[PDB]
Amino acid sequence: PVRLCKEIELFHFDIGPFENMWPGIFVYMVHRSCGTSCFELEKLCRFIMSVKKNYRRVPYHNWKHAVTVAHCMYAILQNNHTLFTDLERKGLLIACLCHDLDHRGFSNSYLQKFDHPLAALYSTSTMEQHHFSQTVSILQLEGHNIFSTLSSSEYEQVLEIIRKAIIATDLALYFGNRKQLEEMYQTGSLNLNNQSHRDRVIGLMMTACDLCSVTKLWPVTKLTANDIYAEFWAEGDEMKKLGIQPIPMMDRDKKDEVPQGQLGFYNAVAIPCYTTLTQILPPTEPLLKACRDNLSQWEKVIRGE
Ligand SMILES: COc1cc(C)c2nc3[nH]nc(C)c3c(N3CCNCC3)c2c1
Ligand SMILES: [Mg+2]
Ligand SMILES: [Zn+2]
Repeated sequence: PVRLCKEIELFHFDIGPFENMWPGIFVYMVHRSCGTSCFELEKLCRFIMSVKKNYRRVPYHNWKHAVTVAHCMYAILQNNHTLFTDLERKGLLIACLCHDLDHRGFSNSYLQKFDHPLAALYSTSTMEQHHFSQTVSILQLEGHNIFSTLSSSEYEQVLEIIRKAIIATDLALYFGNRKQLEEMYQTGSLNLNNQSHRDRVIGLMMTACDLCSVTKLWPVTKLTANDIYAEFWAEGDEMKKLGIQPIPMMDRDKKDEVPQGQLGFYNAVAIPCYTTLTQILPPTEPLLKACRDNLSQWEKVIRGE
């Protein structure tokens, strides 16, 4: 539709009301960002449908989250087009769509605490290493290799861009990454032609995209909070059955602590993320402004309004 082609370019865009159109919205974004002759359309369409099939029916880490994260990346890339190569633009849009593949609704700490087989196989960034392994398995299916036309060198480079992008969605790594970028920016040392600086900037873009549900209009942001919390409470219920007391955010008997938990998450994680992203990429400012608006809505809930 002509109506949506205009709205897809904006940062605040909510995909929510167009479920049947999500596969077509992704194809359109790859076409406008990387060109209409980037991939073979038959191969791309099979890949998108196999990716959709490998997202589980969980309240938050599902097919909708994947398309939401991919659309945020598209809007960042469209507002900063010439800072990235054709291989990076295609690698990053794919990485976002595949970033939480086969998520079972449990965090890394639960899998490490209860010594699940995935934790023995992957000791750090447990789920993110699993998300990358699932992406490679889907690429290796008959008629799913979207990167068939690349040279063997370019195939290895794009898989390495994707691997680093998926691993960077581990929030535990974000804190140290953001502190380095903030230092590099203030001292005037940041340089995008330095490959180590480039990977860190890409990592922060991935965090900004993964947390973008805090940058939508208030009625949408508050309905997404219900879905994150239904996942956290289900994990906390399992910890209770196994004789371990869960942290407050994962405890369904401590809902009163949520508005204050959100205020702390916005001040310590979300606001610094979008602040540093705007300093490095000024056109991303609308994400920071939307985040400040939802912070001020959480301030209003705490004060009783
Ligand atoms: C782990 O501790 C927390 C604690 C709080 C209070 C959170 N509040 C949030 N609001 N919106 C989002 C999104 C979100 C969080 N997530 C960050 C990315 N990983 C999924 C969960 C949060 C994560
Ligand atoms: Mg993830
Ligand atoms: Zn995610």
